[PDB]
Amino acid sequence: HCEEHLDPLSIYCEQDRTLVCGVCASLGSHRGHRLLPAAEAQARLKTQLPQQKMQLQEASMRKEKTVAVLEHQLVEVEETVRQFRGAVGEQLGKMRMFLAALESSLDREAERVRGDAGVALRRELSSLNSYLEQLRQMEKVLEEVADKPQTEFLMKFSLVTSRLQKILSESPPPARLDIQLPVISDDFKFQVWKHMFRHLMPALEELTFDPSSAHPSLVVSSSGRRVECSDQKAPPAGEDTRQFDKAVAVVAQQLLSQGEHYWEVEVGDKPRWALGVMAADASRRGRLHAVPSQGLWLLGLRDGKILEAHVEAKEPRALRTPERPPARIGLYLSFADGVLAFYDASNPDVLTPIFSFHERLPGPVYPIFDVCWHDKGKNAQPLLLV
Amino acid sequence: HCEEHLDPLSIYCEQDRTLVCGVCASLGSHRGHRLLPAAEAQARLKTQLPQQKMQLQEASMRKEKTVAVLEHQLVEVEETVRQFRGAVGEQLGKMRMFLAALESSLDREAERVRGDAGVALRRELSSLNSYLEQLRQMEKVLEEVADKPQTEFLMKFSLVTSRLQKILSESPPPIQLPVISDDFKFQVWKHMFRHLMPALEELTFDPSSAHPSLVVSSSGRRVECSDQKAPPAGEDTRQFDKAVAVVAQQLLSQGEHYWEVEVGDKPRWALGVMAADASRRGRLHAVPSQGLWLLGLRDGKILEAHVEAKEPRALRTPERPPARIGLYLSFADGVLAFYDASNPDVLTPIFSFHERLPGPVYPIFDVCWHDKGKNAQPLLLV
Ligand SMILES: [Zn+2]
Ligand SMILES: [Zn+2]
Ligand SMILES: [Zn+2]
Ligand SMILES: [Zn+2]
Ligand SMILES: [Zn+2]
Repeated sequence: HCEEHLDPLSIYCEQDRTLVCGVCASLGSHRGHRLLPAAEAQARLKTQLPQQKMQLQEASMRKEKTVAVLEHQLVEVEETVRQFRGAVGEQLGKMRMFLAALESSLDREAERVRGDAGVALRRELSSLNSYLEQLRQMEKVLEEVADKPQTEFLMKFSLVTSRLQKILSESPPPARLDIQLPVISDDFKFQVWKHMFRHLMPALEELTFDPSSAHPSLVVSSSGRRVECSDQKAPPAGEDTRQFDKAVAVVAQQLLSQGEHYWEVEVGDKPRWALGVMAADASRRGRLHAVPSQGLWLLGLRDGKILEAHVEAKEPRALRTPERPPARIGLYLSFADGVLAFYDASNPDVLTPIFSFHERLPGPVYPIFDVCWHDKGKNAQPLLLV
Repeated sequence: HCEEHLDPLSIYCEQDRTLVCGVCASLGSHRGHRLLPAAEAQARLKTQLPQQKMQLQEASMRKEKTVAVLEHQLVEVEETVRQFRGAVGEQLGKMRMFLAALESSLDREAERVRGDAGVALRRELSSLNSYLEQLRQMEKVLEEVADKPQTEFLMKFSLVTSRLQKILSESPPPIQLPVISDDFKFQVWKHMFRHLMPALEELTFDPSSAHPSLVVSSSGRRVECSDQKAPPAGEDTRQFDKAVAVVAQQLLSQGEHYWEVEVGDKPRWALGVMAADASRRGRLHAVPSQGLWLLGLRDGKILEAHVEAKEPRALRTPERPPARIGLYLSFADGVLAFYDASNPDVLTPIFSFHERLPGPVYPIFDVCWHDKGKNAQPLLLV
């Protein structure tokens, strides 16, 4: 039963793992190998069965886990696609709503203009028709008087002449048309675009000044929305980390952590001030270095006209100063993009860029406002939360 | 017939303008006034009738003409309101069309990404399912072999082991959707500014007016200065002779227009508008008082506006030299604006004239000197 020697298979070669006969084991294929008979070789081979079963179970577990992960990824892909579609739809419907609102406002303005113009034209028509009726009556009276007897003519002619002179001196005023219809020019699209930039911003963040953190020389009135520096020399402050001691400034009660936020601060005619954000974990006392490495993103105006951005450098970076110092500053903060942008909000229709931070913000931060020293009275202008 | 003296009325008082009798004129009401007879007074009073009639006719004519004009305006009020509504609708429908197109494009991109990701993940799932099917078949083969006769066991165990080792050693080796952030609105806005412009005005260079040293190819949309010596030009006032430049065949007169010129890697060039009545030959002074509104780039990086002054006004030079310049011209507001059209997504402002332009003007392009060959880059109308 050797298939080559007609001898029954009775010897198992360990290193070849094949049944052979006695001739093959004595001389030939497996004469110098490690050879055993059935029993012990079979035992040694079945000893390896638990290892194979454990490896197979491990491989099956790994493959099933990978399949489950891929199915979870397919589900998350579907959810992500739906979320992206909905988010794009909402963000574009914002601008669509703005454009529809502008069109509606212009349409109601046109309705009012039509009504007023019609009323005014009807008034002028009534006035001129009454005046022309008076003219017609006077002309017919004159024509009838001109064909009267001598005495009646010479008695009524002067009365008729006086009446005619009176009605000719009582001419109706001109009463200019005044067609108050807003005419559109070619720049209408650009103006709408520049206003749409303002409508793109989020709602005005309702902030209130925190007196428990403000400098002792500052005072907060107008329901916590008007902070101003006092002209009194203040004693040194306490050992509180969250209260300013040398730099006269104040942070808001609200801490921003996530999303986008926008807020406007009115400085008016204040010659020296600063606005921005401060890290919540950074100490607020002592001499402060307005650098992002110390948790301070600030834009300042000094000497009444010099506008500086407090970027990470030895000295603040000078910026292109406008004709007049901006009277209202808008601040936009985006955590998802880590951007703090300062805009000139003096024009209610258009916001113009001042400076923007593009550095990765750790967060969360506090809105901080540095109302500087009153400087013997010429810096008593307050800071107002719009 | 005095009604007070029974004497007929025959004396007219000039300062009282009333007929009286002789008694009234001799003693009483009108004894010291200026008095005339009755018939002469009637003649003198009827002399004044034509003046009164003419004044009445003039006043009536004036008032009736004003009434007719006001009636026409009353009729036309509705037309004026309709015109304003339609103009506003068109100006806003521009942005509405842009937003609809952008939303459709984003939706198609998202659908394509979703389809590709689903196909790839299903392919990987099918591959792993086939691998697990192979594992199951091998496991069942092993379980069936483990209960075989002793000879069959000793002759198939090692083949099964080798196959299992092979299939275990040959295991298979194994987010790209753009999510929108808060700056998505601002990016859409900055892209919308470009679509706010009207259609690209199809202009073609005029060879009959260009300098003889220039050559116009690509169906009249690519003008370039050749490095070959050209013959002198003719004595035509509308053809450039010293300043190597070219104007377009089309003259803009009314409305708003926008056109883009590709300069590419050209170091020195100029673009703008020229008055149709200003002479084009000889040394030219690029000043608005002479019908020339030009923006130039020299030395590869210096950007200058040719405003009315002794020297051109230097402008903030960008990081890189602009590769495409867009020109917008509006007659209703008299504005010529130059924008950097290098980025197809966003246009950045360069300079804009806000002076009232008389018009009409020609789009003029100054492709500067060849400069011994290093200025042979062409100018292409996009
Ligand atoms: Zn044998
Ligand atoms: Zn052997
Ligand atoms: Zn608005
Ligand atoms: Zn009398
Ligand atoms: Zn008298």
